[PDB]
Amino acid sequence: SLIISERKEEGETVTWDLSLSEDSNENEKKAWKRYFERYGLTDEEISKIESIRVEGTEEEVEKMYYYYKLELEIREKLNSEETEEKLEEIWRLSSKGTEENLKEAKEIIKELLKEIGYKEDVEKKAEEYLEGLQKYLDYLSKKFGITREQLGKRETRSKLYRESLENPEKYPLFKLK
Repeated sequence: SLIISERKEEGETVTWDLSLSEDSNENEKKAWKRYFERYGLTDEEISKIESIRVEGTEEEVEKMYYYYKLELEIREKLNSEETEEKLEEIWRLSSKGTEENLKEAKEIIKELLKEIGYKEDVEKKAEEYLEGLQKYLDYLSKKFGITREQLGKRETRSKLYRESLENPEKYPLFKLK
C-alpha cells in the first residue's frame, strides 16, 4: 500500500516522504513503476526512487497523500494505456485550473472511480482526488519555480523528474536509495 515513510517538521512547513510499503502486491509495484516510466525515466533510474517528497502545511500534504492513494489504486486496478491517458488529461485540465476545466476533470475522475467500485461515494472521492491534485500542483509550482500551467506539459514533467534524479539537492522531489 501507499505509506508515509518519513516526516520532517521544519518551521512553517512539513515534508512527507510517500512510498510503497514492503508488503505491496505486485500490481501496486508495477503501477508505481508506470507513474514514472511514461515520463522519460529508465527502469534503472526508477528503481533508485525510494519515495516522493511533498511539502506544505499539514492540511496541504494530507490532501496530497489522499490524492496519491487514489491515483495508485486507479493505476493498480485499471492498468491500461487508456487509463494512463485519462489520468494525463485530468492533470492537463487541472494544471490549467479554470472552473470549466476542473468540472471536466471531475467527470473524468468520476468514471474512473466508479470503475474501481467507488459508486455511492464517488462525489466525495472525486473531490478528495482533485483537491489533493491541486495542492500537489501548487506545491510543484512553488517549490521548483514552474508556472502551474506549464506543469501540464509532458516535457515539463520529464524535465522535472530527470533533474530530480540527477541533482537531488537542487530538486529535492525524491528520496533516492
